[PDB]
Amino acid sequence: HMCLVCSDEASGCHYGVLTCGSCKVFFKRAVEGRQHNYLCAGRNDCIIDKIRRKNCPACRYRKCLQAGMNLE
Amino acid sequence: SHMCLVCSDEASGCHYGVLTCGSCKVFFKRAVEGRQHNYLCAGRNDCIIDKIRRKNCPACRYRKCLQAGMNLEARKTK
DNA sequence: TAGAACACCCTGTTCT
DNA sequence: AAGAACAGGGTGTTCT
Ligand SMILES: [Zn+2]
Ligand SMILES: [Zn+2]
Ligand SMILES: [Zn+2]
Ligand SMILES: [Zn+2]
Repeated sequence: HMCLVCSDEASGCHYGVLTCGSCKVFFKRAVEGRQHNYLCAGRNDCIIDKIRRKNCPACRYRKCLQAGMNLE
Repeated sequence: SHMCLVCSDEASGCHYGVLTCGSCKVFFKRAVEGRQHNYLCAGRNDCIIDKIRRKNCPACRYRKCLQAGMNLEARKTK
């Protein structure tokens, strides 16, 4: 019942991982564009939780990958 | 000189009392009008706020606006 | 479940 | 200088 990426409430397995809906669509958008232009403003370790996941796409997106998320 | 004191992009004038670029000018007005907006840093409250990163952390960008002295009444303060 | 799309929000520029 | 508002993007939900 918990997103592996942002620890929000998960809506099932998306792209191989238990994630919420916001993290599902975020991951899709990133891998298809787009992630090449992401740059963390901290230290590549931002907190990704429900309230702060919007802040750093670079860390969000790295969390996605590390959690296993994958297209096929 | 000619650089924004909040983000270091090219400053365009002295806005709300401080040399800043246009994007920080309207960021700051939008932050202090209405609110609470609210902004939280996902880092350690010391994010790098520059042209390429200032969108990532409105919390640190707003703190840098305040720390530089921005204030609405800077005009009517003569 | 994967993807479309809408509504809403944030940003930075123009303002004929 | 200050402020409105347009255009462009991002987010997250609903819908299919
Ligand atoms: Zn999530
Ligand atoms: Zn980060
Ligand atoms: Zn600036
Ligand atoms: Zn920050």
